[PDB]
Amino acid sequence: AREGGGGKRKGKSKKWKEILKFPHISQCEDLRRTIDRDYCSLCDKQPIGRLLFRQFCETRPGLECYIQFLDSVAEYEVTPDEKLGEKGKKIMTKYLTPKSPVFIAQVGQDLVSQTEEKLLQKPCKELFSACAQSVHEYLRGEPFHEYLDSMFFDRFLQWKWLERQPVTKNTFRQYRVLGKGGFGEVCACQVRATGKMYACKRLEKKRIKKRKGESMALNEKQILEKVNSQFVVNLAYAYETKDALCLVLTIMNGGDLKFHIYNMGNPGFEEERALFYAAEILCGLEDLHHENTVYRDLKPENILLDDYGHIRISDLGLAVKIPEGDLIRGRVGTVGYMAPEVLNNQRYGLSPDYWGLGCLIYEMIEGQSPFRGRKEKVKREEVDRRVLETEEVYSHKFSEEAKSICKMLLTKDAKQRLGCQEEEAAEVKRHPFFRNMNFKRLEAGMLDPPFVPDPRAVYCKDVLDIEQFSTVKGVNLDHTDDDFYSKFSTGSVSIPWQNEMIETECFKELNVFGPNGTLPPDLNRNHPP
Ligand SMILES: Nc1ncnc2c1ncn2[C@@H]1O[C@H](COP(=O)(O)OP(=O)(O)NP(=O)(O)O)[C@@H](O)[C@H]1O
Ligand SMILES: [Mg+2]
Repeated sequence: AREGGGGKRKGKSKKWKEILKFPHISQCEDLRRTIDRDYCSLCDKQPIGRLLFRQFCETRPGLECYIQFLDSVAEYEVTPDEKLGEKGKKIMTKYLTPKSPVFIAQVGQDLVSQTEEKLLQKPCKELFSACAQSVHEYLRGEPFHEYLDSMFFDRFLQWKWLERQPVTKNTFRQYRVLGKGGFGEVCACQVRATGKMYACKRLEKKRIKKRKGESMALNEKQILEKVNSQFVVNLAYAYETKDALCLVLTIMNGGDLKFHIYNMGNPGFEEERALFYAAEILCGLEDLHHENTVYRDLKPENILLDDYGHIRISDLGLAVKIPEGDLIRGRVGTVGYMAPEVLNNQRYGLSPDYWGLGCLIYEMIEGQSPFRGRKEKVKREEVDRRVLETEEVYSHKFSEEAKSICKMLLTKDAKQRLGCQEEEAAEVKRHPFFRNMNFKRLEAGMLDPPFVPDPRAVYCKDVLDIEQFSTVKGVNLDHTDDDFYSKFSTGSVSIPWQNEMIETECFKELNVFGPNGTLPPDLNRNHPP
């Protein structure tokens, strides 16, 4: 039911209900046979799967109490710190006390006792996390298996059938160019059936080939697909055209952070703004780091605003998923934004991203990078020398807390850097610079940005072809490029496609069952087409 524009001038297709018409259930047999029946994926991570599992649970008063609990815990997490004691006590009384009618017995009383004791002490936002996990361990059992046998999972297969339909020349319509650079250009585009607006990043095949950017283009695609964060650009579709590869991404047309820092004419902006952006960037980093993925490229150009003034981390090409327990090596990044441990070509973890966060907070407030001026003629090896050998200084533009968090993130030794300890991001979140920020509310979108941007408008009369075309492969004995094109163009990406259906209310309007006897014709096995 959520929507905002990329400037969506046309709405859904008048024929959208035909385009998105469910297959008869008899056409889902191959899906039924091949689908991995994995509770976490099917009933939680996949948005439509989560919705249909909950619809199933609400038909059973005995399962519905578990869903209510999980929803209460969600409410608890965003409760103001001072009121957690009351909200927690209410949850305890309602769900975790056998006297109550909505009592949930499958949370072990040893877990309840643990929770009751933590609740006596200083309550924290994560108080109920162990209980919640216990609930899912129950639900992934018999309730899940009942779900798989219900009309709600049948309906899930129908949605999955739709999801996996190919991207074609008719899937999108094209709007104006948003920007140009890198391997290509970015233009606005819209899914015809749903009306949802996206950015289409068009990578020219000839430019990828010349610069040998195949592995990086593929890497960006694969990390984008696996990260689902409100603070990282999402990938909804990946496909091929004759001359290009297309990444269909979250449209972020509010302008990049480099533009906004230097648009002022008095570079740098108010601490309240920098605070908000830094908080969202941190959440984005935590989401990547949860996948043990190090970004490595933080800099203002790679942070984009949307029309609401929220931000996302963009440009994942240099990101790397680190194998668990390992460290990685490579000297990559932008000059002036590379951490000392990167410059020194040491083995490193997630730590460079905290250095990057310090660079960003510093630049947002000062209006200049810590180690270089924006108008300066300086060799890269000198910029590198400054980063290694000199300390940054702080003008009157910095509050004590801003100076402090910048110094702690710009700690040259990674071992002592803020955020790089046991606590990881938690240490950064509790810094005085952020003392007034409730990060759970921020994550949940409950905090309004202090600044709303003018939507970006570029003049470009070039409109490049983004119509899907599957090129004939293997024309040459060397088919390495073709292999790459095939690997890249996997079509729709599950979680964003499902969110697109939900946000545009295609799900709400299309997802309907029979009146009382409650089997609709598309689920009725006695009448195949
Ligand atoms: N999701 C998006 N929504 C809107 N505009 C975007 C989006 N992604 C990128 N852009 C803009 O499109 C332009 C090109 O971006 P990009 O393809 O990353 O090349 P670049 O930033 O100019 N150079 P590079 O350093 O290689 O990333 C820039 O102005 C971006 O801000
Ligand atoms: Mg870029």
